[PDB]
Amino acid sequence: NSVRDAYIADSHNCVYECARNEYCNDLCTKNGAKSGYCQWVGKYGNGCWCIELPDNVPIKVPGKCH
Repeated sequence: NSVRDAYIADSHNCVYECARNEYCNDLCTKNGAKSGYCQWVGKYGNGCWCIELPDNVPIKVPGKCH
């Protein structure tokens, strides 16, 4: 569909590292997501994970952070 749970990414395919869960909830929600938190372990390791992020915003996809 038009929303998905995933690591939000910038225009360079790079995840957003995090030190706080609140940093991620803010980043995710200002970008349209329902909520978000900091993942200190996961598919791409440390980074913000968002819940229901709209598909006009990038998510980390296979490949390098360039």
